[PDB]
Amino acid sequence: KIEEGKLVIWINGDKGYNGLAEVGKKFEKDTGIKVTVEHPDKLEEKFPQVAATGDGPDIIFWAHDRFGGYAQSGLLAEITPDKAFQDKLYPFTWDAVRYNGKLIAYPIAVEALSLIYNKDLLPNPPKTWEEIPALDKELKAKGKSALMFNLQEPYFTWPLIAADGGYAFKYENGKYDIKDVGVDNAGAKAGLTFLVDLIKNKHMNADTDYSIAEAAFNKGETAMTINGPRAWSNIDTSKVNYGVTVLPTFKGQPSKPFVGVLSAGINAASPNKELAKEFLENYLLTDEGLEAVNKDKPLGAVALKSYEEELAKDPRIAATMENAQKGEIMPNIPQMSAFWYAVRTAVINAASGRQTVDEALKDAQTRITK
Repeated sequence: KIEEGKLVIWINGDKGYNGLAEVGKKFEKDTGIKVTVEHPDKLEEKFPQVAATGDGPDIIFWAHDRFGGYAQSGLLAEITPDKAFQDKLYPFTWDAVRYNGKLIAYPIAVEALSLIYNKDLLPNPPKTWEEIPALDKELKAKGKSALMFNLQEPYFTWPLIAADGGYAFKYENGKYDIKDVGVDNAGAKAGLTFLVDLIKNKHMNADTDYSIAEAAFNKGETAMTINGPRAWSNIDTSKVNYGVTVLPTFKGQPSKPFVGVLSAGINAASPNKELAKEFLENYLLTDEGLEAVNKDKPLGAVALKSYEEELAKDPRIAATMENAQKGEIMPNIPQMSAFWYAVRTAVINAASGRQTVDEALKDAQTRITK
């Protein structure tokens, strides 16, 4: 049983938890209510256990995609922001915190993949995927390659596959039609057929993983990479002069990266739901609140329009948000585990020719909708 007249908050150890504690001390100064911030190991696994017995934290911070399953077991309270508050955040971020109609969390930060490029090797980054093969040949003439990124995970290759028509599950009004999957349509086939060609024409190597591509870009061996906010700190140490920009189009259509939204949810068993709404809406989700956390550990792009416009003076964060607005919000439904598994196999079997593109995608679609 959770204690009343108090706030306990769980956030991961790699986020700005000391900044969040500073926002809490301010709350404690205005109300007399104490806020305890903790960052337990494996908290996304521990929460469902302790919350099942009416225990755990009052507020939990995690990416939005774990929240659909918490909500399925009734572990999260429905939230009640008015339209005025809702209008202070980007509209698309609210779509990440709906579970079958209900708002079940507050959107905090937004994360998406971007095209990262070496400004010394590349004056102007390519605007389309179609011109990367010719560009790769030019650079190969000087002993450099055009693009290297993790091909092992579907998270990294999906932007291209989804560009001309692919999608995980059809979304409408806060609900995903779990029998409407877009892995086997013409769009996904066009995109996967472009990727395997890059591999057959030797512009890329099928065994390239995250470590390989990061090392090559950071050593200056390749002109581009595809990665997210988490990678920037290591490139900083490398001293490569880099830019971060919108991903290339394919068949004239924007690449569609998966969008992950750091979210804050309220324990349904919490006796302090009003205090929690007050802390989140009026202390944390303000320029001052978001600033205190970001100064401890950068959040990346944020959901709050007002502060985002100030963060976007950094072109790396502005590109992150631009890519996020063109991307695909990651489905928060349990059926996504089937998607990740099937799509990973499909891409790997097609890149190795162990299977055709049409066959590889046909099998994945079947595996996901069965």
